[PDB]
Amino acid sequence: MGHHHHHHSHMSHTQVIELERKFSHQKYLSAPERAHLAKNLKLTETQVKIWFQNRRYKTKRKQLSSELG
Repeated sequence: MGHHHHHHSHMSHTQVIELERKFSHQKYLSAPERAHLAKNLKLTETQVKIWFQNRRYKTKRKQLSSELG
């Protein structure tokens, strides 16, 4: 068993705006918020979780150095 289909989804520019509208209000999605945003954009919980992971990995975090993925 495992992930039947998995990669970095080539999502649409307007669809990424909706992801950033969700991100702007809350940086972390739980299973309800993630599935809700998924079905609204016809995405999967996986694809949405990969996106919110990457944006928090690409944003300026307080470490030894600025984490810009």
